[PDB]
Amino acid sequence: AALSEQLAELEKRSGGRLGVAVLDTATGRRFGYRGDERFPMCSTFKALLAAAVLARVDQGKENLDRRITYGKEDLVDYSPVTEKHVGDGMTVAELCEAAITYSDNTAANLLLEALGGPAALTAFLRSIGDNVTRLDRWEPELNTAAPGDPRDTTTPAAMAATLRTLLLGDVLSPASRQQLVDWLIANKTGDKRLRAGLPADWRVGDKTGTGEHGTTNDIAVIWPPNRAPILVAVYLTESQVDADARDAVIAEVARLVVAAFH
Repeated sequence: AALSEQLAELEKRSGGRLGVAVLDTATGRRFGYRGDERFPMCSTFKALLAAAVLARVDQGKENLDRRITYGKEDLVDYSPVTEKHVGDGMTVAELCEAAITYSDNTAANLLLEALGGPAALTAFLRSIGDNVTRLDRWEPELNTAAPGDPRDTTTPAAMAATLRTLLLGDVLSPASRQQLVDWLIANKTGDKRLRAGLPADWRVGDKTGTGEHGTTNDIAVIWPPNRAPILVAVYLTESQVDADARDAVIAEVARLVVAAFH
C-alpha cells in the first residue's frame, strides 16, 4: 500500500505521532496507520458521550427536552454556547448539539453528570464491545495529552469501530441514530481539518479534538455520493508545527485517503 508510505512522509513533517484508521462499511475492511496505538481523545469523546445520552433516551431513563439549569460556577473554559444560557438553562438535546458542534466543555460536563461521570461513559463503551477507549477525567483536565498517559485515550481503530457500531449498528434506535448523525453533520469546528481535504459533494459529519502537546484530532463519518459510508479517525499528537499546520496535516490525510479510494 502506498497510502501507508504517504502517511509516514506526512508524519515525519508534522514532527509528531500520527494515527489513522479507515473503516469502509461497503466492504467491511479497515486500514490502519498506528491504528492500535493509544492517542489522547480530547474532545472527540463528546461524540461517544452524546451516543450514551441517546441510549438512555432510548431506554426511557432520560428525555431530549429535559431542561438543565446551571450557574456561572459550572462554566469552564471554551463554553461558547452554555455561557449564553445560564439564565434560561438548556435542554439535554441543546447540550448535545453544543457539545458536538462547538466542543462546548460545560455542555460535556453537564452531560457527563447526567450520565454518571467518566466511569459511566467508559462502562457504556465496554457494553457495546469497545474494550480500549477510556474516559477518566472531566473538562478541561482530560486534555493534558501527556505522551505516556493512558487516561482519556482511544485508538484510531477502536474509535472507528465504535463509530461504526454507534452510527449504523443496532445499539441506538434508528431515531437516535439519525439524531447523532445530524449533530455531527452540523459540526462547526472542523472546517480546516478532514472537511478541507474532502471532495465537496461528499456529505460529512465529524467531531474534532484539540489538546496540549500539539494535539489535533478529527473523527468522521463520510458518505461518498451513492455509496455506503466510511469511518475515519485521525489523531495527531506530540506535533511540533503550529495550529494551522496541524490542521493541514489532518486535511491532507483526508486527501490521501480519498485518493487511495480512487
